[PDB]
Amino acid sequence: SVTVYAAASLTNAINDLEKIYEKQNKVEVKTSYAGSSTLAKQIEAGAPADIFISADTQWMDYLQNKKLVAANDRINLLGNRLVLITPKGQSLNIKLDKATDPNKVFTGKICTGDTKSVPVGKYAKQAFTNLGWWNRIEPKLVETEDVRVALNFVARGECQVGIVYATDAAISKDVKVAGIFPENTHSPIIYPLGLIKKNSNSAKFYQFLQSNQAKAVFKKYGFSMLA
Ligand code: MOO
Repeated sequence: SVTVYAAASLTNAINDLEKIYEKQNKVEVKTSYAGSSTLAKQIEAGAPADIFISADTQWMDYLQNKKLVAANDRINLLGNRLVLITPKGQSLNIKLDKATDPNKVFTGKICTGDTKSVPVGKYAKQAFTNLGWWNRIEPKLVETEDVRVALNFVARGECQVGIVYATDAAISKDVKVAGIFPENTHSPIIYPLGLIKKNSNSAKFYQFLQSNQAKAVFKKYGFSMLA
């Protein structure tokens, strides 16, 4: 058996790859999805994850500083982009530029991950700060513990705007993209892949996630493959 803990934005891609791997090997693949913060803290407390995939560098560094992953047992696997979303049927087009006034374009709540801890929220806070929007954005926030909880709040029309990854917008027919954050507003969205337990089965799955077969699945869902 191999246990994989993965950022919630990876739910669909990793589910697809788990089914492929189980058809190709006599191995059971157990998956757990949540915010990268929650998952890293659980591993620190002893959760038996063999493999961890974070939605940012920071939560993998968090484990490395605790000696739970070695520098040579992690690789930058995927990239993403940050987007604004709206419920389908309440479409908007908003330019993520300092010239835009967030008090004019955001007239309800803004749903995203917790800006202190969840990767999507940390990237969002970087962008708001870069744009000079933070003190006008913060009073509007509804914060969740992973990006998919935020996606669902917007999909159900419970929040007028959300901030999710491009791949999250693509997976939900119930939300539309209202704007794409320029890359220079935040740190690059990078997913490090980490081998936490070093054994035969875990090493094989860690290599499989880097394989040509896995590339096709990640690209299908809209992730970029990192060089
Ligand atoms: O760790 Mo996430 O994929 O930003 O919820």
